[PDB]
Amino acid sequence: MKDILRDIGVIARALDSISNIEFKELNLAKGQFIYLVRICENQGIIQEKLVDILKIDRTTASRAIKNLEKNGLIIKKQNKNNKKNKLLFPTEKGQQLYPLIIRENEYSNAVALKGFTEAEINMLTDALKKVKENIADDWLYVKKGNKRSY
Amino acid sequence: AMKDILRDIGVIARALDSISNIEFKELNLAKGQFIYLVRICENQGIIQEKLVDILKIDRTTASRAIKNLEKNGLIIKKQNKNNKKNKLLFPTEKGQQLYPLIIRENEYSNAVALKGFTEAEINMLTDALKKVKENIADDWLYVKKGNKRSY
Repeated sequence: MKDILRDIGVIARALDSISNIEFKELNLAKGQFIYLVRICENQGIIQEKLVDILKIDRTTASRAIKNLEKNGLIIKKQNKNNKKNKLLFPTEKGQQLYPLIIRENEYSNAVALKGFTEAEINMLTDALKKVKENIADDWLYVKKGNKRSY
Repeated sequence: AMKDILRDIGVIARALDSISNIEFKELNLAKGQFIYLVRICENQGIIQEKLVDILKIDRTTASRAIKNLEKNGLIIKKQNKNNKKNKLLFPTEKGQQLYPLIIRENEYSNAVALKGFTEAEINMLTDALKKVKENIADDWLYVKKGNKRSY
């Protein structure tokens, strides 16, 4: 069976490398830009929900979040319903930088799709949505500590 | 504004790495290290600079992973008669014996990723992703050298 997993991994790493270089002077490198984007779009989100959105590990997310906090791009607010799980908000500075991250992503997205007809783009997006769903279930299964048969 | 494929690619990639890290946790192949051992097994004697270009990762990250694989006896650095400053990367015997497990686990997740797809639907996707990889590869190179994109 044909493999997509290696190409997906390379594309994703290449995109993050490029973003990290382009945000290097703005305290948004080392992959931090991904967190700020989701936090701007989901103001007040708790960290465990963010982690589930991103499908990343807790320790990696924690490192990135505290660094964004240190650099004044996000702030943690009191959660009256659960003291342990603080609410994540962007700061004013974080919101002012958000459109730059989106623009940079849009530019890379246009580069990635160079030479595609509109017809090719639409099946690629729906197929990726399908791929995402197939693996999300196994991600959740395995994250809960259950073991796969492989 | 055309439709975005980048967010989904990123989430798919992170989800796959997370599953792999969990399934290799007891074998010193987590923290993304499995990615390196695979390419070193498949390209014996490769230098780190070339491995970085295959993976499209940064030097610091790759350096850390390779050092940890060397610490855990999965790869070994050999002297390079052509440039002593860049050592040759080989798998150890142990690294080689674990290689097929990484492939099997990756193959399984690939099969899951492609579930529910018609055969025809799989062929279109493979070619499209190759096209995307090539497009992005050029920009990565351009930017890694210090050149500035116009965005």
